[PDB]
Amino acid sequence: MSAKIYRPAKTAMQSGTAKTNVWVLEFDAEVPRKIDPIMGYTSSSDMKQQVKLTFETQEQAEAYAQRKGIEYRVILPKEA
Repeated sequence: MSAKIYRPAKTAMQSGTAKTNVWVLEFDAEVPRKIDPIMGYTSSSDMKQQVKLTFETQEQAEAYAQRKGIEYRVILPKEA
């Protein structure tokens, strides 16, 4: 799974809490073999999903990925 650490021009403010360009961490979030008991056999369940976290530094976003085993690619900010 690949985790991307970046500072975009327009940042994930997350409920409008973030002030400056916060580092967003988007990753291949593994949703494994997990069918719904109501739906039974449901092919309508995509392999993985790309969810995201917000950290004040790159070092905190990569530290997550490393601790989880998620290999990561760093994308430098729009000001690097």
